[PDB]
Amino acid sequence: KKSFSIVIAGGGSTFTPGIVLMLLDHLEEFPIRKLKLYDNDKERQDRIAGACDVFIREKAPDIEFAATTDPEEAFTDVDFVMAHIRVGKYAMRALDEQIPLKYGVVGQETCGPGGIAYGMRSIGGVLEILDYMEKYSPDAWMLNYSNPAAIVAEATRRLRPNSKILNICDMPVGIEDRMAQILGLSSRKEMKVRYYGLNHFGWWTSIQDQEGNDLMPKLKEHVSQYGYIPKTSWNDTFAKARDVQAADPDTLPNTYLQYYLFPDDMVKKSNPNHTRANEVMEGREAFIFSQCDMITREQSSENSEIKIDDHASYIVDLARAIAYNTGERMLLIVENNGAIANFDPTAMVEVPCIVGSNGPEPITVGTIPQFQKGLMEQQVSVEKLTVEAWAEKSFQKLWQALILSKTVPNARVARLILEDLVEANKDFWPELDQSP
Ligand SMILES: NC(=O)c1ccc[n+]([C@@H]2O[C@H](COP(=O)([O-])OP(=O)(O)OC[C@H]3O[C@@H](n4cnc5c(N)ncnc54)[C@H](O)[C@@H]3O)[C@@H](O)[C@H]2O)c1
Ligand SMILES: O=P(O)(O)OC[C@H]1O[C@@H](O)[C@H](O)[C@@H](O)[C@@H]1O
Ligand SMILES: [Mn+2]
Repeated sequence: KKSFSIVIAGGGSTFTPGIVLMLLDHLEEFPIRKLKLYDNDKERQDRIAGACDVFIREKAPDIEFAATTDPEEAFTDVDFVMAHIRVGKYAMRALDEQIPLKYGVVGQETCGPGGIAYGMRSIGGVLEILDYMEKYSPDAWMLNYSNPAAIVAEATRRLRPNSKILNICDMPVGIEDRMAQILGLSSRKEMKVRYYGLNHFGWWTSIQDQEGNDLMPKLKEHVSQYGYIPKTSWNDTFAKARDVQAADPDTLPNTYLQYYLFPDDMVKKSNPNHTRANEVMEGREAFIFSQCDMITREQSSENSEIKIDDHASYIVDLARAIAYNTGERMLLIVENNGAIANFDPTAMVEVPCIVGSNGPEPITVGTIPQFQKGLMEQQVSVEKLTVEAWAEKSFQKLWQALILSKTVPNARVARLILEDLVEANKDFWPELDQSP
């Protein structure tokens, strides 16, 4: 029409019902002919697929829908792969959080030792799906929000350098939404921003409206008193941005920087017996990964309780920009190679890009200050050592990765944490030499 064929890898997730829903709302600006679900376990996806099946029939029945665990069925004749796989699922996420916490160290999905562990699990999963895409639809793009994006992006850069995969993250979008609310704008798309960093590790340097008016002084005065909370708890993520932002008053921070600049505050935010993976399993998981069972039985929308995930509109914005060559400016994770002049050219950086049908065209950042440089060189080193550990099957390189982390207080605690993660992750990591 032109209409696009899409496969969601990680169909038995609890995000997918929310995004099929969002994909249906965005059908005018991004039309679909085929939507397939891919997962390795049939019975999780089937039960998700039954509710998606109902949605598709209500709003756009002429879309071909199928759920499958067979790679060839899934990845043949698609234009885009939307990947949100979680190797090890929430059970491993729980351990990623809890193991470090036992030692007084930040326990978090993508930051600190929990992030490194998840990274080690994820690399293999993402490479698997990417190879299926290249084997069955060589010209499709993979839009990967499968975390932790910084480590996975470094893996693909090294191990699959020519592949059409874009690693992406919704945090900046979420923060920009709150910025737009603070400024009285109808939408974040009314702002034109400059930004640099690593994934979950960056700064806005310039924010203006379409006319070129500077919005930054207004945002800074607000954020320096309230964080990213619109006018209407010191350690809540968005409130806490106020403390992070004072480290560098000329910019505005990614909220994830709290885990690095105030690690010991964050250690005590999580219940060590009942972490965020447990708050997600009660809140969502069994909530929707079996209100889908009702929607399948009924075979209707109920005035349904599963909300439209309007936060995942950014994945559709990206697919659109590639499909119709819109040239929209978006923050993506790409190989630096000069975008940040005075930073490792081989690093994956999160920077504004003009997105078109050939992929992103990164915009130059120029020279960055010493504060951000130092922080980013340390952190990228953690991510690069983690990928080296994975590719070389090296225990030593992984230990070095933990030693380097700003969240880890010393090399002995680094080793203790590593020995515990090795044990917890035996089914999901490659076997490491020297000497687990
Ligand atoms: N980068 C971002 O901005 C961002 C934002 C939100 C969520 N996420 C990521 O989205 C993913 C999904 O999150 P969720 O909360 O819905 O988790 P989830 O466990 O509900 O979804 C994961 C699904 O992936 C499937 N899966 C796991 N390993 C697989 C494999 N090897 N092959 C095929 N399928 C596999 C699992 O069966 C599960 O159904 C996670 O990686 C999460 O970190 C990323
Ligand atoms: O704890 P959750 O509800 O799973 O949130 C975790 C998610 O937060 C988002 O804002 C980040 O951009 C994702 O990278 C992350 O995976
Ligand atoms: Mn993210």
